[PDB]
Amino acid sequence: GSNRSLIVTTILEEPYVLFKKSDKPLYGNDRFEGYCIDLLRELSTILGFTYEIRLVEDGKYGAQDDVNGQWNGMVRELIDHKADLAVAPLTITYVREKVIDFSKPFMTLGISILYRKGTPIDSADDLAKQTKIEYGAVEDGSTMTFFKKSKISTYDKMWAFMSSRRQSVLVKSSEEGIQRVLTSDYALLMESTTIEFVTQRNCNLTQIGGLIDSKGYGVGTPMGSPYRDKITIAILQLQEEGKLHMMKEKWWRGCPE
Ligand SMILES: C[C@H](C[C@H](N)C(=O)[O-])C(=O)O
Repeated sequence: GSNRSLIVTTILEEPYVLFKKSDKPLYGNDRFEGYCIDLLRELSTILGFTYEIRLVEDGKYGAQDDVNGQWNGMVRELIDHKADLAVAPLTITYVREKVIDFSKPFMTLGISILYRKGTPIDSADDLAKQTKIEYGAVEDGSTMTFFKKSKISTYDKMWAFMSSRRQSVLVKSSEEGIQRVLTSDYALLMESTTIEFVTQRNCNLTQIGGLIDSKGYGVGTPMGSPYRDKITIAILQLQEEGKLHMMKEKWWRGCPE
């Protein structure tokens, strides 16, 4: 028979992946749009594959359980060969590299702070030393894991805060985190890429301070997948010819800065 379609896991996160609005019902792959959907399209034509997009069943990016070491999210879907690729804003980190493979990065970012304007707050240190303004991150994503494992004094203190208040400050999605910033005294620890999108849509919101780390998003594959190196080559081509730059400008398109 013919070559089977690759199963591609991904996750809803604007402007990387969203449900396309339309007047008539959309089915299958047609339901989705965004930067990572355009990226997937390019990879499919460059490499020559067909695909089926499936949103990660548990709704998570992926983190490790303390007791049994098991992963969840898109990372686990790859480990168990439930997906061939993860094409998503999936952060490349060493602990993830121990269990899945990544392409070279298609976008760079660092953690920063999303908050409201008109406060004196200027850095993570300003949050860490107090408990009136709450703060948190998306549960079972790389930002949460960054704080959970960091030995940096400020970040360790911030994790102590988040851990004891997990149910109230760790959030199910970035969208929910943004809602917390709009509806309570709350600052979200969010990746800088995503903050740039959010603050250009909502002129009430701003980034606080700079980037506290530096890393990239990559396409994930199960360990040993032959697709990983081929996808790296494709990403480099897309980068060199200006396509990734154009794609970012398209999806990131107020507000004064
Ligand atoms: C939402 C985001 C997910 C993050 N890009 C990851 O790959 O786990 C975060 O943790 O801030």
